Amino acid sequence: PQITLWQRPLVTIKIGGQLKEALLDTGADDTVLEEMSLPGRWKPKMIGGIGGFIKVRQYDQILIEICGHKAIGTVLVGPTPVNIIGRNLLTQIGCTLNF
Amino acid sequence: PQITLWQRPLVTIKIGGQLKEALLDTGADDTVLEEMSLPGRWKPKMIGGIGGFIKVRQYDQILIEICGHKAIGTVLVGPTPVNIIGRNLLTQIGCTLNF
Ligand SMILES: C[C@H]1CC[C@@H](O)[C@H]1NC(=O)[C@H](Cc1ccccc1)C[C@H](O)CN1CCN(C(=O)c2cnc(N3CCN(C)CC3)c(Cl)n2)C[C@H]1C(=O)NC(C)(C)C
Repeated sequence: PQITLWQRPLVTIKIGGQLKEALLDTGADDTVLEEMSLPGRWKPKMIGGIGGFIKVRQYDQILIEICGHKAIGTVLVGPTPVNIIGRNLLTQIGCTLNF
Repeated sequence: PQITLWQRPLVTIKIGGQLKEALLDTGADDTVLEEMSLPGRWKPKMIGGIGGFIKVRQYDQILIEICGHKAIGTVLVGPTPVNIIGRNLLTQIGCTLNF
């Protein structure tokens, strides 16, 4: 689909049997999601941006269905204000920026 | 042009006769530039990122050329990791997400 930027580009993603809404973020290297339990073991990690850094848990090789498109990748779980889909997963669904 | 997200979507912007590197950020509602001198007065604004809120200086009606596309809009100046081009300026140059 062709998403415009008049409003925030939120899409419905499905992960772990839960349907969540997330932002398609081209400025985000990683994919950060709000606190939830994911199977598998995790690795502690610090990610930052404007406002500073936050501690998250890095779960590898998780499956996320972004608007029907399946994607596999690293997912960081932590105290983020909004679920964000980064470049790692955006590339897998063939997302591009045009202008 | 079409931009894939395998790498960071950095473009060259021209602001105040100076060239700068900037990130095409669809997850950014606003355009936040690094510390520089801009013309006119400024108003205060609180913007929240991943690590929290910060204070920035709001300058209105600033000319900024993004990849040869001129845009006149609101630019915020404050403590940011990199120059960020947000939805406010992306909509002006006609930027969309496709997939
Ligand atoms: C624009 C602001 C105004 C108000 C909101 O609209 C707001 N938007 C945002 O802040 C959104 C989130 C949001 C959305 C809605 C509501 C609230 C928040 C995130 C933003 O789109 C992207 N953001 C760009 C700058 N940036 C970097 O350049 C960067 C890159 N690399 C670094 N590193 C670490 C490793 N090193 C090796 C090399 C340097 C460091 Cl420290 N920093 C951090 C990055 C970010 O946050 N990435 C994630 C993985 C943490 C998500």
